[PDB]
Amino acid sequence: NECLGTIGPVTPLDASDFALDIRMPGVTPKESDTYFCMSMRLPVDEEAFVIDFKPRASMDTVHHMLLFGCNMPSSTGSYWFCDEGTCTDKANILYAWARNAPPTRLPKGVGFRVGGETGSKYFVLQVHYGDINHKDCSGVSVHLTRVPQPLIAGMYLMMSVDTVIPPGEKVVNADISCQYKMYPMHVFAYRVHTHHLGKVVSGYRVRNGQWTLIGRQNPQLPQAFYPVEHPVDVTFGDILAARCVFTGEGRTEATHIGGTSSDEMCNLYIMYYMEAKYALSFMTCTKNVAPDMFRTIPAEANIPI
Ligand SMILES: [Cu+2]
Ligand SMILES: [Cu+2]
Ligand SMILES: [Cu+2]
Repeated sequence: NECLGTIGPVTPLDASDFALDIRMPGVTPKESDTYFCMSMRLPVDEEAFVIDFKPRASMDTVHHMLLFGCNMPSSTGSYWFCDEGTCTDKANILYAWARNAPPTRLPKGVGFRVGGETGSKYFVLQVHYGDINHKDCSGVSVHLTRVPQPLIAGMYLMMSVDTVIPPGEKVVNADISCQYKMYPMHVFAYRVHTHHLGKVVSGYRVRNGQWTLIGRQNPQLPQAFYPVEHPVDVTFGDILAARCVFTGEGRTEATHIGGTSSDEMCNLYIMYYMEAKYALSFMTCTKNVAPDMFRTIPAEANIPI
């Protein structure tokens, strides 16, 4: 989308709502596959709710975009190569826009809580320029409101930390599992993330030994937030389990979890909503509490998609 210029990034939408445009400050990538980041402090200190996102992407060059909420962006600059990092503190993903997989809207009545005393103070935008003098102001327009939402969006991130993929190894599974101990959450979307060695990624809710699919996807396909086939509640006592299937074929050395292309990642982002009075905005699982449970994981978790 065009650079904003004189009107600025804040557009009043009504007395209690406004649109905040988070855009690259006229950048001009010089290499293929460049990742740029920029941040914006929220204009209001009090709590607000993010209830909608509208992509403003230059269809030709922009491969994908991600928007995070955090309190300490990696750089205080105008923009930077994200290899410097997205946030120093924990970055809370709010939205993903991938070129060949249009995003799905948030369910009405659902909003992410930001600002205030405990919410994110900054938005951090990451734009991935794939195919490239002209300045690009691609980004996202966020719809914010002061009106408390009845349902609060949050994120349950399942991620491996210890995976080691031996060179040439045929199959390597990275399993993650935690017991859920909060009020109930309803999963409505999910996103998988792996680098080049990932074949398939699947997440499940396990209740009384029974496995319910949350999402299963080939991480090589656009890493968008895809809608869940059917809303899945997860309640106190349930166990969340995820498995990423990797291969070492093609590598001459071992691959471990890390930030570079030569490293791997096994991440499953589970986006959910919770009743406002019970809601917590984020949870993470980097452990594998029920290792043997995977002896009963659906076969689909190992068959590519
Ligand atoms: Cu991309
Ligand atoms: Cu339900
Ligand atoms: Cu990664």
